[PDB]
Amino acid sequence: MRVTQKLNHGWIFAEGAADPATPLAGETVTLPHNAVDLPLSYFDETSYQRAFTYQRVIAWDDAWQGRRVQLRFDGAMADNVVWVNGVQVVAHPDGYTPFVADLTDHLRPGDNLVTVRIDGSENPAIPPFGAQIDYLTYAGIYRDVWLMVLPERHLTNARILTPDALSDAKTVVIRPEVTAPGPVRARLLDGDREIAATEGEGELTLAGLTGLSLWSTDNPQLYTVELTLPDSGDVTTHRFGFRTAEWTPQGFLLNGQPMKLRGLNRHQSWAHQGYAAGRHAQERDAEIVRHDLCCNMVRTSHYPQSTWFLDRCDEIGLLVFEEIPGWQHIGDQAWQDRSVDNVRAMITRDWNHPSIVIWGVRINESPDNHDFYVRTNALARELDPTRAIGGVRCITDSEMLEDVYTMNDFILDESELPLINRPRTALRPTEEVTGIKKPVPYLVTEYNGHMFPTKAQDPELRQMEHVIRHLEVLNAAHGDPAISGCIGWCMFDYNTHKDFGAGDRICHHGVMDIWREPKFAAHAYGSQKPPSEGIVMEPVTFWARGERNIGGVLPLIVLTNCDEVEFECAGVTRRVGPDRERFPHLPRPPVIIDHRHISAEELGQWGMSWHPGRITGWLNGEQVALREYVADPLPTTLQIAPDRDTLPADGDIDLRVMLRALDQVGNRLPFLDAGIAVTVDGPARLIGPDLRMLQGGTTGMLLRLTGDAGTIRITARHPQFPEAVATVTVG
Amino acid sequence: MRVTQKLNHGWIFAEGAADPATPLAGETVTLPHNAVDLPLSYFDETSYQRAFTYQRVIAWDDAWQGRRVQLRFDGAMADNVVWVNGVQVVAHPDGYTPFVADLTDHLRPGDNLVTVRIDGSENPAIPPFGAQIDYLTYAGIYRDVWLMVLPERHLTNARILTPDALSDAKTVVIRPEVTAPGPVRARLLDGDREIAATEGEGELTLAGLTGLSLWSTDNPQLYTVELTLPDSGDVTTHRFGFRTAEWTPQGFLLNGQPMKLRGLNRHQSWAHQGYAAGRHAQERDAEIVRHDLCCNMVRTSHYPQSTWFLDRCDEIGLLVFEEIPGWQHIGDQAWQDRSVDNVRAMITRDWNHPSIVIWGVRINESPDNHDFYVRTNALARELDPTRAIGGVRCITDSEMLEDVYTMNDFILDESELPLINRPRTALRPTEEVTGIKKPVPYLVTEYNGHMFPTKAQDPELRQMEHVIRHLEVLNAAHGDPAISGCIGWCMFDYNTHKDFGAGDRICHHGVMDIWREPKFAAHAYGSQKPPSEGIVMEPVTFWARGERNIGGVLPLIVLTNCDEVEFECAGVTRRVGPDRERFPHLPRPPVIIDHRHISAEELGQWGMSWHPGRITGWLNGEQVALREYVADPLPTTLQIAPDRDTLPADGDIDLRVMLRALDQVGNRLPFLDAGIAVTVDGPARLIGPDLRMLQGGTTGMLLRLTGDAGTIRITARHPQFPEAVATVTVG
Ligand SMILES: OC[C@H]1O[C@@H](O)[C@H](O)[C@@H](O)[C@H]1O
Ligand SMILES: OC[C@H]1O[C@@H](O)[C@H](O)[C@@H](O)[C@H]1O
Ligand SMILES: OC[C@H]1O[C@H](O)[C@H](O)[C@@H](O)[C@@H]1O
Ligand SMILES: [Cl-]
Ligand SMILES: [Cl-]
Ligand SMILES: [Cl-]
Ligand SMILES: [Cl-]
Repeated sequence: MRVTQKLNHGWIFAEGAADPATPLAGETVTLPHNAVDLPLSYFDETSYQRAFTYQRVIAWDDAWQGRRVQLRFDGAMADNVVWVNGVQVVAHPDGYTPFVADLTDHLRPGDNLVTVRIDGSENPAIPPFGAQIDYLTYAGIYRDVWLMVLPERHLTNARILTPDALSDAKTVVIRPEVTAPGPVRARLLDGDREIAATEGEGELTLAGLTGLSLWSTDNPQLYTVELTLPDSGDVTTHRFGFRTAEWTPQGFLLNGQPMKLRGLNRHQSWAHQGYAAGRHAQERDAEIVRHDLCCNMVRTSHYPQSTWFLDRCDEIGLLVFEEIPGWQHIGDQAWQDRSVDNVRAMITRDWNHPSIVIWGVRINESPDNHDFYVRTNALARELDPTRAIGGVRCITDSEMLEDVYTMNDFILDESELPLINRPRTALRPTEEVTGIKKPVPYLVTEYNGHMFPTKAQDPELRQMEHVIRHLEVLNAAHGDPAISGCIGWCMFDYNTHKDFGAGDRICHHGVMDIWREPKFAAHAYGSQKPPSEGIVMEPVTFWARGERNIGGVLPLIVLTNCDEVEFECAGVTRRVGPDRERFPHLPRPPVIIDHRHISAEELGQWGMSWHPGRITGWLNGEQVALREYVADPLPTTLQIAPDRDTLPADGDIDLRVMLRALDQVGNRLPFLDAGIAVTVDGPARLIGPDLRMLQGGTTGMLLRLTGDAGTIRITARHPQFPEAVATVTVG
Repeated sequence: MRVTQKLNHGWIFAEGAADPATPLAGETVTLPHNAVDLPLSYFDETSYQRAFTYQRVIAWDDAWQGRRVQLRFDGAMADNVVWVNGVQVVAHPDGYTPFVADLTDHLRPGDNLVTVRIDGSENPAIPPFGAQIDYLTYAGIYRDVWLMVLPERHLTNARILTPDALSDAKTVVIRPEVTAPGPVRARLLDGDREIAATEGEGELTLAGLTGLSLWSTDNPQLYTVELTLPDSGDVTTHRFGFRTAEWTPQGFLLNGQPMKLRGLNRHQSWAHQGYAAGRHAQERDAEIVRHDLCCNMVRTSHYPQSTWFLDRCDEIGLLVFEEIPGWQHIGDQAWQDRSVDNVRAMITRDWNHPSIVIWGVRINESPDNHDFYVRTNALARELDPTRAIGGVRCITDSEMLEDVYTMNDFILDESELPLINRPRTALRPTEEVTGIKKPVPYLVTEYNGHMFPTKAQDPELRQMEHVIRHLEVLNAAHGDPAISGCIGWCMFDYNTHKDFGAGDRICHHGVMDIWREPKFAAHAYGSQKPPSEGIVMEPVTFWARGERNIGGVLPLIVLTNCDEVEFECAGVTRRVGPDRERFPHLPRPPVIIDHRHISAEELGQWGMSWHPGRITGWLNGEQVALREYVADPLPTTLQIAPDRDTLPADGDIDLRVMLRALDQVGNRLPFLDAGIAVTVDGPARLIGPDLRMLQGGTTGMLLRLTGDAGTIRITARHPQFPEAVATVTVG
């Protein structure tokens, strides 16, 4: 057979450009690596825009004679090139798509010298460069690498296909790809239970499929296709799922039934480390998206992302939008050629993930460009008749070659501007935008963001308007049948170029911060889930008397699953239901507590003094939830929150750990400006500042495991707080 | 020749209450002192509500026989008592006023023990306690102590009258207060020179003095009176000035010439050390109003303050408004009694400061009290006819027993409450607020604060509004002649109780931070000075792109005293002046730059990249103020600016030292969350911790000098910043 085999241990990293054949000397690392570890805010950002060599050593194996030996690189940013005992074996410019390097014909006995060039700089013949970008690219080898040892005659990709997916007698078709002719053979699998099999050169088929269940956002049922080549014993497997995803102007319909998309954009970027984050860490994002913020769709801003991520979206029933790399700029016809190669490299790679339902074949917010775009549109339409074609824009009146008019609607809010008559309007009617009163399939890919930046620690009062603005929009969409869904700007706070942000190198556009800890808006999104799916009730305050203008906590937003919510404090008491008279169209509108339900006279015409409080949620009058606010919060618990207490002896893993400063009854302390000093022992490295600074009463950190067994042990100290510790076992 | 040694040293401090006879082991400490030293935020505030003790090692002298020995306690909080070798010479409850302890009798050869039981409990019987308060009282003998060996015949007090401040030849009337009837000699003098003398039975007059100066805000001329007793040889100095404060429905009058009053409110709360800070520091605060904020007035909120401050304001041309300790609450007979007693203690102490021009005899913002106030009112006026009187309120139609109707117009912004017609108003028409058909002296004493809170870290848009509102008030006040000027709430943010603030024990109301470092809205008071003193030009922005909703920094505020202002960026260039249309009545309306000066498309030039700017300021064609912002702020200089290079070798002095995280071209990094690891060697302790947090890009500390001489090496470091070292010499 074959032996696909990770090989991320034992790489030599060196700042610069070294003679490729002489044993390189430099620092020793395990992949994924990120060449230039950054601060959190206020940094150079070009620091990384330079040369870097990595190297690896591989001894001949008596076991490999006349078998191929290839390095699959899952990815590396950017302008890449590969050597083998000093001979160049692949140049691959794009820093998002993978590439193979064949070693065979330059391996000699004993150890051999594989060498790798990275130039991490904004090389305008490589997309997405040659102008500004509101996101950072970093550099290094930031994805996996795999030592494959393949037979001569062997198997390089397959497309699995689903004609009449909603037949009770389902159907499966496979197009293998190979290096010579010869019988190809294959096996449908559900767990270890063999469902079917066929045999043949060309398109293998299986039909009349009694007994299988459909992939969905509820039910992510996956199935597997083993492929063998009889005449060399090569074998491979591909997962896929049975599902339909139509974009008819009347709406979007999965598997027949219609479905309004809620959703958020996601970068693959972390603090300090950039894109050097592996299977686990990635697997998280997706999980948080689907569950925490309960979206039925993600979009990959503004490139292809990790296979690991896309795997995960498959496994948890989360829809996807996947876009070629770009950010509003087009270069010359050379670059257009380059750009049209990514389309190929992108779709070919991910034409089997059932999660992906649409493709992005426009550069982000670019002008029209008939002659180019014609190409990309043509190109996927052939590479994949199955998934619908789409692109992104922010002008109205565009040259829709694409199947679905996928716009960014930043109308909220321009009442604000001094020249504007348009009364504050959340989204536009579809034909203002589309330039055709002919109905067409229509989605909104981003909104808000730079329109209303909102920092972790921004005033109680601001973070209200912030949340409300996410509601106003979600409520716009769900109302209009014309609009298939929405997708807000954005999932978390990212590092950017100097050109954007608060000039701190941060766009503060998340609903969670950069650690994936949620700011108040997270429970607009997270709160549209059903109670069956989990029970949600956050009030949107810190229960501070004179934190707001004037003071008190009214009006009060409670974000929730529940019929009703109880205000209880100072002797005063009210039940209140969700505010349809302001948010008809939301699945789970939130509760507003108002003059309507209370006056300042009931609390008692500002009878000075501040009293603790108590909120409860209700579900067919069964007291489901309860959140308490002390009137005088003192530091009590210095929380230490690893996502997991247990992990395997795995080097790849990046462990996210959160930290909170909590008052008596549990709530976070939102304004303690301070730094938590921390230690970490046993088989992780911390990544970043040993001193960690709170924002919103909170921060987090990742711990790049060393791959060896042990217990990891973690202090966190601050002279207001009893001395905190936590541990997890490794192996 | 009296001996008046000054003995804040050699003291002993402990928690709880010993028998006042015997030895007491507690640490060798110095005064001013705070009993239990607090965090900057989120702490107990009941921490200091226990008994403590101060005992002293005092020696007899052969030098002292037939000569009264007396410790003078200049101020201490609270419920304070004295014992000499276990016998009790004085009770005083009230922790803002001075009180005397006569040991004389209770003395023996060798070493006599002196004790002080003090307790920081909010005793309901004791003004200022009862119920709630928006400030902390702390504990500690936070002020001075003096030892005084007196002749048995002696001068306890005197009062300096000044009829005809204005006449070309000037009287000085003197009314010494002496233990025994008998002769008293009075030499007026100019710091060095004589001017006249007089001996006297009874009342001492110095009529006819030609060629002396009026004391005014413009120029502070002081003169000292010197009192001898020939009988006992007792000697004391009293200092005063030659002024006239007329208050009239027409307006406030100083030496006849009219004056729109303009000022802010003030606490002795320091961060960490509470009330306990030394002369030098007390002075610096009087200094930072008058000189930086060009403020002609200050309100000692809410109690009497250090004579070290009150001296300072006589010295530097800063009028004063002082009042009895208190906060809305009114006690039983006992406590009201304690108050008229507190009026008495206050006037008697400060009847000779020219700076002071008005007495707050009403408990701050109480509801009216016929029986109780007619008392304080009537009382004060019998103690002091020379000056006028008001008492602070927030309620209308009020029993005006006072000379001046002192009002807290927080009208702005009340319409933000939904149950409100009234369209936005900065100040109420006097007519309505008094409910007195006749016009009467009106002064606005507080405004803003809790109406619009603003952390120093808070975002541009909020900051511009802070500023806006501050300006809006000042304008109105200058605009209406029935209003005799006004006073902003407040100078700096002050530590506080659980019923008030952001939950963190701060009320974020200062136009400066708690370290007397300016927020943007400090330059609204700063830019009212005539250029001919100094030149101020301060834009309001951080010059980051995505910081404000949408982006850019238009419209822009520049706060100035200049004919013109020239804005420059990416080849757009414009002269702009005072927006006088928006603030007709102001002295230095500021420059605003908006759509009327730079159009929509004219921004089109800029493309998508972000650009350096330069704001130049002008004065009669000459170019005065330049201000450079760049677009890619990096960590450049971590600044350490002490108040002073060179100093006295002096135990009392508390040196303020500021810190600043700075970019290339001068500017601060407003959203740079990081602690600065500090260290101090040289002859002084550091008040607060090693690690100080950059709030708003800045952060402050205070070093208490030891009394030793020499070289204070202070060090800041942080890893994004070049390590920095600053010195200050001591002698
Ligand atoms: O709201 C800010 C956003 O604007 C979008 O149009 C762009 O694609 C994003 O990366 C980000 O710049
Ligand atoms: O509500 C709290 C604040 O506002 C004023 O009404 C009061 O006089 C101030 O002392 C301050 O404490
Ligand atoms: O025990 C805590 C709670 O008890 C009481 O029910 C009070 O009404 C509530 O405000 C308080 O927080
Ligand atoms: Cl079959
Ligand atoms: Cl129409
Ligand atoms: Cl009486
Ligand atoms: Cl005087």
